[PDB]
Amino acid sequence: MNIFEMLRIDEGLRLKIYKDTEGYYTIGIGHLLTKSPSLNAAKSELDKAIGRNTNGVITKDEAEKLFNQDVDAAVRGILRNAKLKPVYDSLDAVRRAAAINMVFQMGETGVAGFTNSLRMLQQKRWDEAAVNLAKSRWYNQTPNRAKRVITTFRTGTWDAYK
Ligand SMILES: [Cl-]
Ligand SMILES: [Cl-]
Ligand SMILES: [Kr]
Ligand SMILES: [Kr]
Ligand SMILES: [Kr]
Repeated sequence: MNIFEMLRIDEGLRLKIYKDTEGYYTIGIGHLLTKSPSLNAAKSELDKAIGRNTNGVITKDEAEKLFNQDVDAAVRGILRNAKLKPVYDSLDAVRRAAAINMVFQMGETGVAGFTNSLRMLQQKRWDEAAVNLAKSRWYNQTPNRAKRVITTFRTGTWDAYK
């Protein structure tokens, strides 16, 4: 297991524009296109991201290309964020994949808002952090995915994905 395989399980792969769990236009492996309710706007952003007139449809390869860019951006976002970097650097490799997952889902900002949990993770208080992490809109809205990520921080193993 690794970060790619992990997010590929949590996000799925769809070659035509679809709405995600929040009703926003997305494509591929969880690539958010726009929060706008306009399909045309979505189609606009997709073409711009791909570099061709796609007509709302992309290939497997193109999806994978966006995904790689998205994972890279997520990592870079963490490393550049002053509240996140220290936590991430204190973690082992598995737990770091959990942190990248959360960032890919909710954005750096979002994650940077879990103050209390960030601190517990940094102190290595796993059980305590897992309980605090569950007290969130994130967990109530996508509970099965949240449970998988939380178990990953809790145990430091890939069992929830096995
Ligand atoms: Cl892009
Ligand atoms: Cl879920
Ligand atoms: Kr983090
Ligand atoms: Kr995190
Ligand atoms: Kr977090």
